[PDB]
Amino acid sequence: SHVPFLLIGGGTAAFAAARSIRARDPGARVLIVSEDPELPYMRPPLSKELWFSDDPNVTKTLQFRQWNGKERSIYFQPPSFYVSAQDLPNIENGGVAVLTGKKVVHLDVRGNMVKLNDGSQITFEKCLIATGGTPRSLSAIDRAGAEVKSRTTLFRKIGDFRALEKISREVKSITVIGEGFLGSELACALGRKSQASGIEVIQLFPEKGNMGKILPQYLSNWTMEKVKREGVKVMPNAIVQSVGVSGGRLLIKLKDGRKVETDHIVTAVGLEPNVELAKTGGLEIDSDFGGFRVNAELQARSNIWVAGDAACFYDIKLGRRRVEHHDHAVVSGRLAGENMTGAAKPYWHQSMFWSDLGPDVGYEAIGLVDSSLPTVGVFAKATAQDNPKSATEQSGTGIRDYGKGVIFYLRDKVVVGIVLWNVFNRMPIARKIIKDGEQHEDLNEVAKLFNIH
Ligand SMILES: Cc1cc2nc3c(=O)[nH]c(=O)nc-3n(C[C@H](O)[C@H](O)[C@H](O)COP(=O)(O)OP(=O)(O)OC[C@H]3O[C@@H](n4cnc5c(N)ncnc54)[C@H](O)[C@@H]3O)c2cc1C
Repeated sequence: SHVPFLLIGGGTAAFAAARSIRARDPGARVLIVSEDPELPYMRPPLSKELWFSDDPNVTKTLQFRQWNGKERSIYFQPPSFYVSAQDLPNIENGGVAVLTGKKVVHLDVRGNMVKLNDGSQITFEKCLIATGGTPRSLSAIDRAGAEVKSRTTLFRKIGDFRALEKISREVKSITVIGEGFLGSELACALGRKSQASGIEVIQLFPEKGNMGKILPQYLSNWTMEKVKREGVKVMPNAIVQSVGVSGGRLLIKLKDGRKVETDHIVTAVGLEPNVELAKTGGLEIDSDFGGFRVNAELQARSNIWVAGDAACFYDIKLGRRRVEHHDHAVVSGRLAGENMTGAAKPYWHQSMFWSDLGPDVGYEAIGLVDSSLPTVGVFAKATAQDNPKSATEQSGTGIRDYGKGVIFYLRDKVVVGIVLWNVFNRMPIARKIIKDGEQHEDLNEVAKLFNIH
């Protein structure tokens, strides 16, 4: 068979593309192809809102409670929206179908055709690659035995949540490895769970403080203290020597002489993009940043675009980049869909990131953020509406004595990245400040733009 629009991967970016195509051309035939057996679902609530629900059948519905009491589904759309695969070419002025449980194992660029794992062959006219990425495993655990790995989770797709949620009510001690935002989002999840279950939740990492690769020492620490406060044993400066089983329990040997005894391990340590198809089709990978190299219009070659986590693209303001955001998967995927219908537009939009550690703490981020860069923070006492619960009350979604502040990351006294600590709805102002990029003289005056005095 054949289809005029072929989206590889069933992701957040892959969906955003199909919506944007069918908006510009209301009769288009679109076929997503998913390795995953499940239909397009957003990822963020897997580590946050789905733990803070009181329905014990949430595991089955996947209907979450936002911080404002509202309900929502993890699935982007119901299965009524989508049409069937077999009847897509035939159904007249038809919609958008998806082919679950099938992996695209070869790309023939000059043939405008792909092969699937089962031997199938689909030709196409326009094609998107939106494969996302594979979770990294810890080199300590790679070396360890077979018995050791059977108690080690990675976190990404739903099954990983269902797995760990069951494990949560079964054992006494669970250890989270990684200082990243996901690592911490998960620690605070088990933390609230621990207030009733009385289990042991440990977060350990080689870094000095929580999110210490991005946040400056003052806030990185404050956050370490805030995560502790939520019922967690935080262990900074932990370099894992070796891991093994002994006496029905895992034992983590640290390089600094300490030893940890626990029942289960979750590894939250970054993302390896799925550039597996780059060989067979002969497309270019970026050796620095990783992923598929594409231009400012997200194009790899004639008839092939790439978006989401998997896309190393060219921002003209900031330079060549690659980002693993949700907002990015959405906006990039949407643009790529416009270009597949001829719009030939550049990626002028600046993607944004957010995180929530309970409904009492929240971070917003845009641009180039890094602890290594020189940093200026401006802080002030937080008020009643400065928290993610109170902000969700207002719009109520998934982002369409100091308590709050702003952090400028800079290079030549001109701002190139921004982090916001419990300051909400002021993202459009941060976007303006990066795009403009002037020689700001007093960053105290710039902070007044985020209501910081
Ligand atoms: C727990 C969690 C929490 C997160 N929280 C936040 C947050 O708070 N804020 C934020 O901005 N971002 C967050 N993210 C990031 C966001 O979910 C990702 O950036 C988003 O999933 C990217 O969309 P994507 O389509 O590019 O990748 P994905 O959504 O991973 O989609 C890729 C899909 O394509 C499939 N695929 C891959 N290769 C093939 C192939 N060869 N053939 C067929 N199918 C294939 C994969 O199986 C996968 O299902 C979070 C992610 C996770 C996992």
